Amino acid sequence: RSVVSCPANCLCASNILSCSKQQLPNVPQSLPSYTALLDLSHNNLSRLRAEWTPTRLTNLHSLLLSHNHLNFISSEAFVPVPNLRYLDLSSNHLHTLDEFLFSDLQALEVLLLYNNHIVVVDRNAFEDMAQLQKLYLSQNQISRFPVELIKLPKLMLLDLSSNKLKKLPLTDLQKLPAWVKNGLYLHNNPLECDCKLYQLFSHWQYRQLSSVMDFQEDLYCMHSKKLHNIFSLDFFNCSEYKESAWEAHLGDTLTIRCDTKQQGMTKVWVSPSNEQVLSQGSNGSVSVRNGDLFFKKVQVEDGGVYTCYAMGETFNETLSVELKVYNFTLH
Amino acid sequence: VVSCPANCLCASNILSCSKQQLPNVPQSLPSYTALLDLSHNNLSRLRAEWTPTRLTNLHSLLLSHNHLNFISSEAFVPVPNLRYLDLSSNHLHTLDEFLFSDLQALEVLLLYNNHIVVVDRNAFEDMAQLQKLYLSQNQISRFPVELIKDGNKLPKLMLLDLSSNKLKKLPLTDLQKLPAWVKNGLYLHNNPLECDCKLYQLFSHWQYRQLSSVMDFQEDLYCMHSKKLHNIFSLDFFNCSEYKESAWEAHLGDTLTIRCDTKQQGMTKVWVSPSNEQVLSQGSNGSVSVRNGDLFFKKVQVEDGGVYTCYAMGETFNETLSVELKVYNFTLH
Ligand SMILES: *[C@@H]1O[C@H](CO)[C@@H](O[C@@H]2O[C@H](CO)[C@@H](O[C@@H]3O[C@H](CO)[C@@H](O)[C@H](O)[C@@H]3O)[C@H](O)[C@H]2NC(C)=O)[C@H](O)[C@H]1NC(C)=O
Ligand SMILES: *[C@@H]1O[C@H](CO)[C@@H](O[C@@H]2O[C@H](CO)[C@@H](O[C@@H]3O[C@H](CO)[C@@H](O)[C@H](O)[C@@H]3O)[C@H](O)[C@H]2NC(C)=O)[C@H](O)[C@H]1NC(C)=O
Repeated sequence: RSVVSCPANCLCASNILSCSKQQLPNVPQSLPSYTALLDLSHNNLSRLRAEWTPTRLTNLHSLLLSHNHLNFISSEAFVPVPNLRYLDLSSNHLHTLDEFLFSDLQALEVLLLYNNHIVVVDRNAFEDMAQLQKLYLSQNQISRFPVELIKLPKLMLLDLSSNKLKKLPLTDLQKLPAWVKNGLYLHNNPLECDCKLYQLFSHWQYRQLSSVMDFQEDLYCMHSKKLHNIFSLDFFNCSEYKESAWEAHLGDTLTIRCDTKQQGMTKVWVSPSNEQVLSQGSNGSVSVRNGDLFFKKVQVEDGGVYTCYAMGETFNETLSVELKVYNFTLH
Repeated sequence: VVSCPANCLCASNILSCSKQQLPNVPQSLPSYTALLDLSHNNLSRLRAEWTPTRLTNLHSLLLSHNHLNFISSEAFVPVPNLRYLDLSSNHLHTLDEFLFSDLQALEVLLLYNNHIVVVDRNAFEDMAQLQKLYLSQNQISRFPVELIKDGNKLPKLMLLDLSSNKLKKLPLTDLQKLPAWVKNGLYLHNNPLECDCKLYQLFSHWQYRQLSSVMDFQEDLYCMHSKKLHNIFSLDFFNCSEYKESAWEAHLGDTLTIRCDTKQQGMTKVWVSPSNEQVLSQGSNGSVSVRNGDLFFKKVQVEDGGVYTCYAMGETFNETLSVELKVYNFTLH
């Protein structure tokens, strides 16, 4: 009749436990160690306690806890689930993400935290999360941009839409790889209206980043109250947006990235002499490392426009960078 | 922050539209949608035009806990790049031919806890990427051997959950021939299987191999003969012979391939010879070569006899598999 290992209030489909919409105030007892996906959504959990599971769950890859009343998560809550890849904590009552809260989840690739009551995000909430690619933080009350996350090595989607962001670290945002910008969602926030902000988003629009293209109508700033679509604002003394032009001193060591929109594309660099920059030796001058331009000791004769021809499955990109070599220092 | 359809929460590329007792799918679904959650609603039909838009960015479609009793033969035309589809806990009664054939990138299909009585092999035709199919808690009485039998198999299917159905008979000779990586995810527990010794011998082997399909569910692997339930692993007590290993016998000059029959794909295989030397190579007179990850004898010699060991190395576990070769000093042709 019933599966012996199946906890109360669950439908057990081999390694899937469907325990949703069961009015549960606590996690079912005696969860089996073979569990791969635990769906506890639409319940009435308020605390994810230390020892919510006395056993393992070394096989657990997905934990779904959305639509509960979670307002507390133990500092020990993720010790039992080391191999977790996907965690849905959306639609809960979470308010503050303490230091080291998710730091045990070193295999996690997706974290959903949208539609909570989050007012504070600690600088160390996500420390050690090396595998994390997507972090959804929409529909909260976050007012401090989590600058530490972009100053998470694999993070390629950071959704901070529908929050209380006003001030942005624009210089940090400018230096971000285009593959991160592509998934950095800042729509539906009372951002400060500013020429530099227009310039940031206008660049992203030129590059056709999804973050802008998908949400153009929702990209707001706010000036003395009011709220305006950023692209509706014509700023005085505000230039179009600057082409990419590294400046170096004679003798510098320097790496220049091919700033593609998406990872894993095929990159070929062509020098200003119209020669292919080769990956080969450890001698000088210019070479390609990892897919970036590398100059061991920049010379006057280096410099000019280098072009990276990048090829993907769905699109290509042609990105130019001007190296300007200065024969003097101004300090 | 809309573009957001009426009864949905839109979090960039995620639409969460669950538990709103919707009788139809929200209108004007945005093309940027990556995951669409319409679970715990009142949908009864997934019609040809559930989405006029076309959701080429959709990878997950969650439709569990609805009242779905009908899916259009064109329902999956708009979601060509779908990887994960949950149709569990619905009222689905038949799996019509070619029903999922538009889902050529689908990796996981959940159909557990429905009213499915009969599985048509053609419902899953051309699903080249389908890795996991969950069909537990239905009323299935015939084992769909065509899903996994060499000839017309789904090539990447590595988990087939048929637990908690109405299975009485299995195609045991067909199941024995399967690679252990398929057997490892073939779940047959909590079915009224007829007790017989061939049944015991199959599961006895799987148990010795520590396949998850057995190790995780030993207590739910039961059989009926007669109207009383027995645990399959009690059949040794009833005088059934244990699992019989294991030849292998060759004649001089034979050409022979021996698989390292590991329970997970993608493991590194290292073969060692009866003389305790690594096999190696692919030249290859003649006389131990390793090809793909298989032991290969182009022309068996009497010196080639003995026990060969395959050490298989994976991320989470390792296996050691031994095969004994016996060589006759003559050839019958
Ligand atoms: C979801 O779980 C919570 C936590 O148990 C439930 O909240 C609790 O609801 C009960 C009413 O069912 C409240 O009981 C009352 O408590 C006060 C003292 O606090 C007492 O004076 C009353 O006589 C009464 O017994 C309880 O306060 C409340 N606890 C909390 C922390 O809010 C909730 O009902 C559960 N929801 C469902 C619908 O399953
Ligand atoms: C969403 O789907 C659920 C399906 O369960 C609907 O709930 C069901 O609603 C019907 C009424 O439409 C309820 O039936 C009633 O039963 C009583 C007593 O026998 C009878 O006097 C009424 O005339 C009617 O037949 C039924 O109890 C209820 N089922 C459950 C499980 O709660 C719900 O109506 C649907 N929502 C929408 C918005 O369509």
